[PDB]
Amino acid sequence: MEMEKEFEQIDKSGSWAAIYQDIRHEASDFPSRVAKLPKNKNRNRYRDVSPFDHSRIKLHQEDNDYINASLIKMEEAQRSYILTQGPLPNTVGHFWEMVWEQKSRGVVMLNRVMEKGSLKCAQYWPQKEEKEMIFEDTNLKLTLISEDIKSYYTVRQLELENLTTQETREILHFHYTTWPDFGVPESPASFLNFLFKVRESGSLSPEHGPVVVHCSAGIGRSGTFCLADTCLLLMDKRKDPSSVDIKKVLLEMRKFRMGLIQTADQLRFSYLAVIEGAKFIM
Ligand SMILES: N#Cc1ccccc1O
Repeated sequence: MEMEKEFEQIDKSGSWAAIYQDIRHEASDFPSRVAKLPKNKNRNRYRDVSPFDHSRIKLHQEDNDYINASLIKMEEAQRSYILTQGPLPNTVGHFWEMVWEQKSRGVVMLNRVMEKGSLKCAQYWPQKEEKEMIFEDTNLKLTLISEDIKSYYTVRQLELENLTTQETREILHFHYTTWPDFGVPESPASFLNFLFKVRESGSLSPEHGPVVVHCSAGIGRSGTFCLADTCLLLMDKRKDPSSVDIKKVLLEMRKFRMGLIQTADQLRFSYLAVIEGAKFIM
């Protein structure tokens, strides 16, 4: 079925919490023993969101190598993502240790710091060129280089060094800042437009490590961007274009990290995105 015609029967037919619920239950439920250790209890932002043991990104340190993050491998498409939670006041050093270690080129941030009146993460990047940040624990220095503020998003170029060692990698931060507090945007053109910006950066490509992607829990909004991204990929590459099924793809991503796409408002939005992006894919 050509998604567009089933977007119709579904929206015509009044049923998303219908299909959302069908996705939920059929999803995978793996083990996450590392994340519940007592010793790791402050490192988690939420009680119900943790990384599965099998797909977790492991920090290369003698002490504690736990971070609440997960590696998402989409095989056919040939894309891997690092999904995660918004860093916490105390896990900011671990956040940047894992960008260093996995060799990523990009962080894609889909929320703001204070959303709905609360803090959804620590402000983990420098606000000024002149006042750099040092993560004494992980022995890393971070410095803002340049910074472009647009209407719908903000782009930043930063430098990550190993204090301990003298290596410098440049990092690009794509920040989505105009996602309303409640729901999902009324059009997907802005979202598609930011995605593409990220695709142009080198930030999602094979000669690099996987991009780190995050919101406040790392599941809802992050699941959306990724899902759109992987799907456009597949239509792009197949001999067979409406032979791309969002749901089966979503369920595959879901093999790696729990609860991606938190609401039915966001599934549906997912489908729009995708369809609208599949007119360029010309
Ligand atoms: N890409 C991709 C993908 C989606 C669903 C099932 C298997 C795959 O390799």
